[PDB]
Amino acid sequence: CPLMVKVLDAVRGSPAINVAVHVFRKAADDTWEPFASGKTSESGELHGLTTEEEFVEGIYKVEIDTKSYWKALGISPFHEHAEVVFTSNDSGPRRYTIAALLSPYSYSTTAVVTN
Amino acid sequence: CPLMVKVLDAVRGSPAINVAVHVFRKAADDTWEPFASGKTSESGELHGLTTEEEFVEGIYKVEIDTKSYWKALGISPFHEHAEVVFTSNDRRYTIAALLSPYSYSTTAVVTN
Amino acid sequence: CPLMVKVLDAVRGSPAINVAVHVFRKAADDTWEPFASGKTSESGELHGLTTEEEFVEGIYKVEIDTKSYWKALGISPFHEHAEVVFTSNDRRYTIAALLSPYSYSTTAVVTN
Amino acid sequence: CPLMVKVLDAVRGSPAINVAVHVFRKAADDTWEPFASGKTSESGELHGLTTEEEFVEGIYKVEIDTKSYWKALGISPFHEHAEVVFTSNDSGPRRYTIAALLSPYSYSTTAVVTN
Ligand SMILES: Cc1ccc(C(=O)c2cc(O)c(O)c([N+](=O)[O-])c2)cc1
Ligand SMILES: Cc1ccc(C(=O)c2cc(O)c(O)c([N+](=O)[O-])c2)cc1
Repeated sequence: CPLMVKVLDAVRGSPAINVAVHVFRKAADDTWEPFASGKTSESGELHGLTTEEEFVEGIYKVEIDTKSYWKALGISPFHEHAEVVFTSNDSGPRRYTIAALLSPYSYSTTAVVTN
Repeated sequence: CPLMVKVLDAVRGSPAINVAVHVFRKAADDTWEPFASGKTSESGELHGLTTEEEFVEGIYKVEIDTKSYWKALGISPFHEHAEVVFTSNDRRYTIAALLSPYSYSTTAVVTN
Repeated sequence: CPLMVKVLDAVRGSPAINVAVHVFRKAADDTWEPFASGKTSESGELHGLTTEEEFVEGIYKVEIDTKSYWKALGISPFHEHAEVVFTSNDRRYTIAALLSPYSYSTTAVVTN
Repeated sequence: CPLMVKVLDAVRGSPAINVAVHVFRKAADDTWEPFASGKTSESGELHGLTTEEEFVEGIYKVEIDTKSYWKALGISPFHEHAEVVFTSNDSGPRRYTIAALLSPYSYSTTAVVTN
């Protein structure tokens, strides 16, 4: 799989488990169409979202349902979600890890792109 | 102004100057309607986007054009932009973003 | 003042108020000598730690007492403190720290 | 191993490879004594620093030589290093991952503590 999503919890110091993740691809009509989704595992990781065959160059959106996660922990959050929007680029083989570190009023995201 | 946006550059250790910022508000038909826009100043700050009267309850999206920023510095970054989406239930909101080519962070400082 | 420290709370979305900050400078014998200290204000900012004349070239450590901050809020955090160690080769330095119980970030904004 | 260190590069979007990492334990004389060290792998990870037998409750410092890393990339950095100082706590089994995300003028660190 060319795309992994990993979510961590900065309040509890733990993987963020059972977080819903939705991936969209930008369509020619310039709207976001759903592509793949899942929930993070006990390790905070979400594997198997797509395939090398399916994950062609394009503009993608990864939406992480952070609000439902904090609501389940009883902590008032600021953001409705975390979005990561990026253009994929075939240039040799590549794997993308989208990692997000969550706090109730802050999040960070980084992309680790490896061969 | 109840909303201010501050953008910093974690590569240069400087304010991120002249960054385009667009604010949208979700309408009754669930579409994103344009609300306000501007550019960050020499201090990295964008003041005066809206007023207390205009900034009613609702769901807002702040879109920071980080890609154009990095490309102007010769860097091809990962993200198309940095988004912040939030509900206002009411206060002053500062939306701060810290930028690197393959990472960004955003935090909200909400004071009264 | 050439050095200002700003501390924010990523759980509450607020400035981190009354946080203790200690600054050290490395001496010729490679020991850390105390240089200045203070507490963050209601804005999360600590101004006036030093002066242009006192803040000479050298290696500095800013130690932010994040543990006492979280414990006062009922949280047992991971880190004993947040450190920033840097060389001044000269300018205004803003050292900003964003705090969560098991994570912190720090950035330097260096302007002229 | 109860302690892992992982370092990522936010400029290149990659693991931070060959970064030196030094671990110290606070001694009774209240000075930092070296305990373990190594360099990050191609995955940005440093495994095998210590053992469950050796890693007793105490105050630890993890020092990451970020300055040498940025100097090797030709990018002027702000920090001399990144330090993570923490007290370990036996409370059921525990593994600590200390993760650091590096930029030339900024770094973040988080602890992922799992069973
Ligand atoms: C934005 C951000 C900053 C730090 C982390 C972070 O702590 C982390 C931890 C891991 O175990 C790990 O494998 C990765 N990774 O490979 O992306 C990141 C995660 C996200
Ligand atoms: C996500 C993140 C992390 C760190 C910063 C940050 O470093 C920062 C720096 C400032 O000078 C400053 O005035 C503020 N602020 O007002 O909140 C934040 C900004 C954003």
